Amino acid sequence: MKEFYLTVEQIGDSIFERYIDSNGRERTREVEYKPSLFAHCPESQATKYFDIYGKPCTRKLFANMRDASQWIKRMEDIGLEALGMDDFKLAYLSDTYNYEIKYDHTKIRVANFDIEVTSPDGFPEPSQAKHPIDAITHYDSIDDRFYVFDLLNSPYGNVEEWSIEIAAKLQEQGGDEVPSEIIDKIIYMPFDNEKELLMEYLNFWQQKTPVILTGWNVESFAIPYVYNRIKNIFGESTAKRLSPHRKTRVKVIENMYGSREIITLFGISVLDYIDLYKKFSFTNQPSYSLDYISEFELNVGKLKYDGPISKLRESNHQRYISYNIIAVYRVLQIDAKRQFINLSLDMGYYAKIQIQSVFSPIKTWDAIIFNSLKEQNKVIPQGRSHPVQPYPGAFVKEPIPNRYKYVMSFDLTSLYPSIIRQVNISPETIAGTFKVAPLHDYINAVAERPSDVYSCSPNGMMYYKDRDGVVPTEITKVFNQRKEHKGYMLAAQRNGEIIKEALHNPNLSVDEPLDVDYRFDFSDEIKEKIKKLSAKSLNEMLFRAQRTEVAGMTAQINRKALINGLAGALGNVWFRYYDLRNATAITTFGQMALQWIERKVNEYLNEVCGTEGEAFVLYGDTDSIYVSADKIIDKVGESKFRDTNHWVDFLDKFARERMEPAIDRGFREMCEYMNNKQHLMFMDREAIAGPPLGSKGIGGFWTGKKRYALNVWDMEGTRYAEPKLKIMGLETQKSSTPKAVQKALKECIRRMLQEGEESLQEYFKEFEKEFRQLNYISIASVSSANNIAKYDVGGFPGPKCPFHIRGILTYNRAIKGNIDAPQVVEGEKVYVLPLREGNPFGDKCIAWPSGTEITDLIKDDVLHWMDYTVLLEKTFIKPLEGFTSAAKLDYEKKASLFDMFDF
DNA sequence: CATTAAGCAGTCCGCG
DNA sequence: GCGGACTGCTTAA
Ligand SMILES: Nc1ccn([C@H]2C[C@H](O)[C@@H](COP(=O)(O)OP(=O)(O)OP(=O)(O)O)O2)c(=O)n1
Ligand SMILES: [Ca+2]
Ligand SMILES: [Ca+2]
Ligand SMILES: [Ca+2]
Ligand SMILES: [Ca+2]
Ligand SMILES: [Ca+2]
Repeated sequence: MKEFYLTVEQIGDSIFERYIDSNGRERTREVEYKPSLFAHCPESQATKYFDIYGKPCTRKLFANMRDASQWIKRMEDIGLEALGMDDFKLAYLSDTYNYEIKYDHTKIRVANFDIEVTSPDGFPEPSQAKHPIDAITHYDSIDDRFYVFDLLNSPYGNVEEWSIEIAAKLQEQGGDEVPSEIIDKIIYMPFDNEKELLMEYLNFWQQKTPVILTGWNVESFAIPYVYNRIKNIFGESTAKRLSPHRKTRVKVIENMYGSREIITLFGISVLDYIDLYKKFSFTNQPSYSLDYISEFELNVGKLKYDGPISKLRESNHQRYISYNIIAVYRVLQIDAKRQFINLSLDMGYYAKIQIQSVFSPIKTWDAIIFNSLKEQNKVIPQGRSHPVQPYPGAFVKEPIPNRYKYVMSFDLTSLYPSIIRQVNISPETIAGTFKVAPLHDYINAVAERPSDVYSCSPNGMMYYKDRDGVVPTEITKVFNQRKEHKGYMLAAQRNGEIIKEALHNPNLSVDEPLDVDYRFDFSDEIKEKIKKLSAKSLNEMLFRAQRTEVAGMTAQINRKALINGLAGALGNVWFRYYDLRNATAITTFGQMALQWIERKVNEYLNEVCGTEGEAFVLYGDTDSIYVSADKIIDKVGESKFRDTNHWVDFLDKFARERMEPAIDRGFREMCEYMNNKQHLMFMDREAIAGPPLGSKGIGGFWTGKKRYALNVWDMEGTRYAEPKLKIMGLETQKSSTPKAVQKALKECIRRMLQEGEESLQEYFKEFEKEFRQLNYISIASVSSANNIAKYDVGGFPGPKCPFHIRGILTYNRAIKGNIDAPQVVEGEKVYVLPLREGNPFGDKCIAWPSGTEITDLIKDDVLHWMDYTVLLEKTFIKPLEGFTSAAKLDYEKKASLFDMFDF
């Protein structure tokens, strides 16, 4: 097999590398790496090295990495560019692995762990580590085993061994319900004292040294706690045994009333699953507790126990250990679904970076571009300092706030990367400039053609047409990868709807799920067999189709985020290829493209409808347009349609056969206008929206920019079994909105769009009447808690104190002196409730850590003093008023002359 | 070591 | 009692 790296570090003049050899064995080596950098030389000097602009360079080979670094400083002082890769471990990886890395994940040790620490005096701070570590569960991906380290004797209580037999039993029979499929994979190790537990854990660690280290909050809790605890008991150099190279770096962050730290373990790549989830999931959650995320991702119930966590070990050690084990398994279950570790490995090896560098689009692209240029013997430019400077982005049309009955949307494929490729935007492809006209002159095709020689953007930039740029070249590679996975995702999505259709008439038989590949559209023969399957088989097939869709989503959406990241990186001062000429060449082209095609679509539809001057395009944002299809439906006549699916089919055909070719013609003309390298402005129909035929539903509405709702029947070629609400920007979509309120507002919208005014009024009336019965957490608002200290004046609110921050200070005063009440952590999220006048908290609101029950001592008073009237008005009534006024609809029946009668 | 556009909630201030 | 300027937060893209 081909060799591949596991980890790489620079430590002084040494590169320390862990890797897999040609026999598939894990190895380590220390290399006194000899780096090269480059300097511009005169043309007369023959050389094989040229910078990206074609200027000759001389190679400077250094005896060590420090010498190379000192030379960079001298060059800076002289005032001359020092070219080449200055991150030497990236150069080392590039020299060592001068081919496309093919990696085998089964050879990569992936460790998932978590620890328990009993603390009778508040949160056990990792930097102090003053309490015993009383449980560790460490899953090893190579052994496929959960290694469980259990402390039986502690200053906080002596306990009996954990029972695997009780652990497996149902909770309803007094067991812990540890999942049956991991029971045989548990290796249990009790210890009489913490010192022997910790010594054994370190010996184990040496035997099974993580390459990838993950888990839930391991970077901020588990790692620094273990490191500091071991340091306190055995000394710092024993703690350094957690690094395979015995080197660590301690990072102390001052928070005025916090003071915590992160430990860098050299030779390990830490991928905290919380950070992976936040980067790759495209969610914004009201809480990041493992309970909440597991419930969201897996539909599993909360891990229930009686009393505080500080008393759980002494009162129920059995459950304490089982829950430590289950918590580790839950992360593995989330990853089996989301596949973020897989993604990280794919991206890291593709770029040739430390795996943890996948968090950084700048580092990722720097490496990709460096490796690409190095293949051609090209030399990369020195990174330079740049002042931060705002620049313009995308265009968003102001919509007329209204109901919109029939809507079809159209969207440009991968817009910014497509613009890069179409125009040929790269640092080395710049050909010059032209004199700009106002943007509207390009939009309306009245401005002089910029160039008949070069490829242009309406920002004034010209690019060569006849040569390749490294940015377009490398962005295309990832774009093509992305395209493949999105195809798999959409096929799985379509396959899912086929299964949902068939679940309407399940067969009464004993059968099995069909062994199929969900990444490809089912054949007719498969569809025939599906229509004869049982409900059991269908529901299992749907699970597999959806899991396939999620895997496709992870792979495609994050490759999209990477390539969009490159367009954005051009606008970040720390990017080696930072250049606002290129960053704005993209955004300005985008603005032109959207507004050009708005004009073209309006022109085309007036033409085919036999009219003039009517506005068909009602809205657009960045790369999408929304077309009112009312006149298209009316031109045929609504009574001609047999059912909803009939008009949906009609509009689908209209978009594909008539509109899309006109859109294509429009964009090909624009490409010619700008004299672009290649036409890549591909705008396809996205959504088809409207009310069910014969209903009083309004179909859709806009309240303003980035705020709308649509009743969608078909999305990007997926014909839904049941209509799906597409809601953007409205409170239903916001993590700050109370859970039960999101639910109620969504039903209000559903009724508006699908059923009409009277249906809405009936729901509103019910919700208002039952509002006070909802669980307090379900009706609490949520906010992030930043700069708490700034507004903290002796426990009371300082000037301009935000509402949520005021709530936190109220809470802090209420829990003062109580050592067991959970503290609000700076930067994390809080539930927020308004409080009625005269409450014993002495302020208008309270806030507490999100994803938790408010502490028992103050919970009673919160429930008693909650201001339901304020809560309903602020979170529910006021947003609903926005929706209904825009839609020209009432959520409550207006008084009228008819009120004089007895109906 | 490291993208912009834009809506809504809330504070402060003005307001015979 | 509301608007206008301004901060904070959180979306859409
Ligand atoms: N983080 C982001 C998100 C978006 N955009 C810009 C670039 C995108 O090309 C454009 C439109 O984003 P979309 O969500 O419409 O997705 P794309 O057009 O990129 O991809 P596709 O439509 O193929 O999914 O907005 C950006 O610069 N940075
Ligand atoms: Ca725990
Ligand atoms: Ca599309
Ligand atoms: Ca798009
Ligand atoms: Ca059937
Ligand atoms: Ca879009």
